[PDB]
Amino acid sequence: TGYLTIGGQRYQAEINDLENLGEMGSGQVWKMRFRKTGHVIAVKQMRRSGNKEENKRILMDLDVVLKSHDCPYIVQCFGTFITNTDVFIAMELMGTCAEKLKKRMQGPIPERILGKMTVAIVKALYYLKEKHGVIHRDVKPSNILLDERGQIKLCDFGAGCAAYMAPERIDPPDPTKPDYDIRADVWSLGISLVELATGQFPYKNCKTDFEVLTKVLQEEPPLLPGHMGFSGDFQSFVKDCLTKDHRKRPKYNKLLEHSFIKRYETLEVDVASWFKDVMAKTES
Ligand SMILES: *CCC(=O)N1CC[C@H](Nc2nccc(Oc3cc(C(=O)Nc4ccc(CN5CCN(CC)CC5)c(C(F)(F)F)c4)ccc3C)n2)C1
Repeated sequence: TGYLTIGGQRYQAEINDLENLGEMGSGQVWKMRFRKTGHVIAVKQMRRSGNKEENKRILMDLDVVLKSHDCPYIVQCFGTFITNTDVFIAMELMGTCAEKLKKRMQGPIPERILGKMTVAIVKALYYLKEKHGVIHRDVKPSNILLDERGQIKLCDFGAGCAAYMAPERIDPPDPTKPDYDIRADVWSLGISLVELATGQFPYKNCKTDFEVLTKVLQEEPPLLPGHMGFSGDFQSFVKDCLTKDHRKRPKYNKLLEHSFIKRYETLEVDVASWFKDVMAKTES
């Protein structure tokens, strides 16, 4: 009926072996308890479509995550249940995402955390490209998961305004070869880092979608501000990510040589204590 693979063991399981502990999203996501082991997991319910080429597209995506167990920086999938109407996708529970951390913080996430985040997300994206030939296409804070153990992982969860699309994805310069590649995700990462480092959307004061898309195309990229004490290597990293000319934008292997990443690979940062200190903080 469905198989859950948890901790090297494959359990036969039915949809009723899952006890519902409530919703986590707002497609629908539930916190559930697998009755056989007691594990508390995250489960996404999606409607299946009548288009069997679209069902194939989404199962191909999940196939990738199912085979991404050897990447420490990609959220773990335990398996799926398929009915006529629905696909249930079961994952390790991560406590929250960087989008919800920002709203709880009401302000910036510190650089030492974003440094660790950056190492994890770049390595996850690189892994997806190198091992599975796959581009994420939707890098943004709501797809960056954090937990109590200090892990940071890439997922796909499903005035001022959000916009994460690279210029070449908004408006391809070559109509003959219109496909954006991995550098579009590099840009999205840059935008995500600026948003999380500042606590504010980088593109500000926008009336319409057409205005916002227009801003990305003609404005200078919004870099980290220079008055907030950000390290030179962090500013350089973000600026390299937010190169408008995609032909000049670094690929992942180049980003993995950047000083910012090298520094945060080996620096001890207690993300777990910070995360907990954040969740337990009683000053408003
Ligand atoms: C902001 C989020 C939030 O509020 N919360 C609250 C708590 C919740 N925790 C949690 N923990 C684990 C999982 C989860 O949500 C889910 C996520 C997935 C999931 O990540 N699915 C996938 C699917 C596909 C991919 C890879 N694709 C490659 C192709 N491209 C397009 C071409 C798309 C991506 C991935 C990836 F990237 F590899 F990781 C992930 C599934 C189910 C659930 C429940 N929430 C977070």
